[PDB]
Amino acid sequence: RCNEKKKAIFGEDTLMEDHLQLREKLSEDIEMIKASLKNNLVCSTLNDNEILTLSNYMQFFVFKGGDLVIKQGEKGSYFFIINSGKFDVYVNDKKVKSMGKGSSFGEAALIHNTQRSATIMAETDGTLWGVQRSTFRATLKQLSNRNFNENRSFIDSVSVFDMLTEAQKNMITNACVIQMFKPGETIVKQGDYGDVLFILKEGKATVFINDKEIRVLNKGSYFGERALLYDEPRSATIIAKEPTACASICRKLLNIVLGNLQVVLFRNIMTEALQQSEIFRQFSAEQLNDLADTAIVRDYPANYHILHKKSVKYLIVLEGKVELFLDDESIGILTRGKSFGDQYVLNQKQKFRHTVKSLDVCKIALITESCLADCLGDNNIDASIDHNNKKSIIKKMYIFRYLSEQQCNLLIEAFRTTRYEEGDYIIQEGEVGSRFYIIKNGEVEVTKNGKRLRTLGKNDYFGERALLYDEPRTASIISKATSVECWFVDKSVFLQIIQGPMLTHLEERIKMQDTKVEMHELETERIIGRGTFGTVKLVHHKPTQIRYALKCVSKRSIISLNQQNNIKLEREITAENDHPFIIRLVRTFKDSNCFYFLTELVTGGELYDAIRKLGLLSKPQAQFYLGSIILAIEYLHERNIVYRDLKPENILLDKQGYVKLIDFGCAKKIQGRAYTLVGTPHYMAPEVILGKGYGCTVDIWALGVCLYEFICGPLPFGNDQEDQLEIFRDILTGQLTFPDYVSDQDSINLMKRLLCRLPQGRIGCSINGFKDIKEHAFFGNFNWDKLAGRLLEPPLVSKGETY
Ligand SMILES: Cc1cn2c(-c3ccnc(NCC4CC4)n3)c(-c3ccc(F)c(NS(C)(=O)=O)c3)nc2cc1CN(C)C
Ligand SMILES: [Cl-]
Repeated sequence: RCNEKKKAIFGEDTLMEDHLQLREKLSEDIEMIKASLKNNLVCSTLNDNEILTLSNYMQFFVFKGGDLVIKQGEKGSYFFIINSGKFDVYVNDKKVKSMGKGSSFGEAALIHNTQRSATIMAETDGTLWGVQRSTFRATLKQLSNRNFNENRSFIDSVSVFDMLTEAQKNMITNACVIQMFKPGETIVKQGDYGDVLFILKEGKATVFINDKEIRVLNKGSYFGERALLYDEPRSATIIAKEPTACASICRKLLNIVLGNLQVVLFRNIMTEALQQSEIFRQFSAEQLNDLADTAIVRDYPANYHILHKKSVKYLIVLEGKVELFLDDESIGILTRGKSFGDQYVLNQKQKFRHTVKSLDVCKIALITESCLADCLGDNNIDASIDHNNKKSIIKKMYIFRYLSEQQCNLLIEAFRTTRYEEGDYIIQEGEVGSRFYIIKNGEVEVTKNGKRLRTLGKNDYFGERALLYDEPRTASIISKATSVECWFVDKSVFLQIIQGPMLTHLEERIKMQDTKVEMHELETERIIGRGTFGTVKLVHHKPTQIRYALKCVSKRSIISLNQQNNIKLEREITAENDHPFIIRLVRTFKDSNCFYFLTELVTGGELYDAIRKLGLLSKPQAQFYLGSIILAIEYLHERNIVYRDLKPENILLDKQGYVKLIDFGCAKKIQGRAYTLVGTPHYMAPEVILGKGYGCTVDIWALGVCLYEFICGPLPFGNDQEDQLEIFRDILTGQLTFPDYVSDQDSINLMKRLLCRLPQGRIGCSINGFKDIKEHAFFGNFNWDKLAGRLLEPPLVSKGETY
């Protein structure tokens, strides 16, 4: 007898298990299910290979007349196709319809669990085919996901795509079209100027040059690489032997998705080469791409003097080998991808002393003096490169990165230099500072109260708070090298450049970011929102008198829907968000009962307050708000975050009239494709609903909806409809129309292309990303640079604090 105690172990989906009975499906069972599924809202887009798979997961069921099938107001789950006899409906126990062999019912449950409207009943002893949501959605998920991964390996095995980046490969993976060929079908004909790459995923095919067999191709063989790059007649006539499955990529779709493939590939090769230099590693992706697009590419025979004693400043080896010489002394051999000329890039006036001589047959990219000048937009290469080095340093900082171009440049031009002896105090703990520093040469030691904190060196920076506040320095900065040089700018110069609204924004933000807050210091003025899941309170900080917003969320509500895993992930997103048009989290708080999120207080209303006051927005007003939302979404998409709930309800306005995005409940860091069905249904993208995979592109659909609301007034899909089902139907199949009072062709163009159902044809979803939206004619007169910088007068300045 051991004296330890051992504790004990522990709706509409229950009734169906009773009726199930395994049944080997006949030929004409599959053809009825093939015809019934093709009439379904979700499955009509699918092909015969996919619908047959959904057919095999269908289950046979057995009933007798007078039985229940599905109650009203229930948890929805099953969808049925009738196989024999007849059934009948009841709406509030009031019979409506009769359904024999062929008819389907309960489709709404496949999309999402909604309350059942009616109740189907059995007239006679009749049977049903059926399937659950969980199974249906997972079948769609794994079919489309395996297709994606299969097509991606095809991309990875074709040599012509080897130099595409990861992101470029995933984008063209979605452009793959699967094409079926019967025995004896010719895939390509000799002499045809084709523009399509093919691969054998499964099967075999025979190669005929001049009507003579050459070989047979097996699952893994591909052909047509050169048809994606050049207009060429096909070398052979390939013909299918057995029933064979080919993954294909057309050039036209590749040019839509990716642009010119040569241009994209060369940019990658050159960008990798240029980034081996410390100089070009601080150039922008646009600048490096411009050097790639404009570089001179030559082929040289062996033993050729490529350079000796023109205006060439940089030289990259694409193929082969060259040998570098200073006068008569070999100094090195450059292989594939290596390069030379740092010295001459930096000093454009310096005489070219070296000579480069080819060792074998080679291909070389040369960057001339004028190639650089064009790239930089300036004949002063030395000054521009230096100007750009400084620019890339400060654009990594919040304070300077959203300033206009002109402001950023003026500021850089105003930088001045000073030198320091080792052991000199550049900054003294306690003194009221007035300067911002960037390290040019050497190193420095950060210290507080004697104890050393860290070391900084070339291109690090310190002291930026002195631009915004008159306050004591919290650390000393001591020189830890012989002759440290710093660039610096005075507060007085900063204040001549930065105008009022942006300064206010920065003043208020860095303060409240950095001041520490414990829960017990918080008085609470009032409630300012109660969205079921949580409660939001305007709160006061006793010591500083800074106001905040505390959002309180009960662990009852969090645990209730199995969101243990999800509230952790939301915290990670919310904490990292550092953008002017996205809400800034300060910190979080734990508890026994409720979680807490402390954020800046936004004191200028909701976006809906603005569009009720303004009505239908003019071009400049819609530009401002959609433009502002675009910048926040772009920001998130660059962090691989998809927002998933874009709608005016989730957009506040600050006291200066600029937007703040809130509510990251539906947001997630994308890891390949997503499938979870999440969002507000009026704003949800077709591809979310169809369950075959989506990414960040869904937020660009929502942009389309938003713009439509702004210009047209009502929503474009399901404006009247309360029924979730009929909203999704209008989204998937409904006609997009525009009222007669919408008079701007460019607005309509943009709205149609944002609301394009298939992501590959959607504006902003190509390789260029948001650039295509930003450069759309709708935005033709709109200054994106002044938007981020708070140099635009917004549509509606909030007079007083409204709640
Ligand atoms: C009106 C409203 C405000 N918030 C906030 C919120 C956030 C900051 N300031 C303010 N001040 C009120 C101004 C007039 C809008 N509210 C917040 C909010 C506060 C703190 C938070 F941590 C969050 N969560 S998060 C970081 O995902 O945006 C959200 N939530 C709401 C909800 C609603 C209700 N609905 C319009 C959606
Ligand atoms: Cl100072």
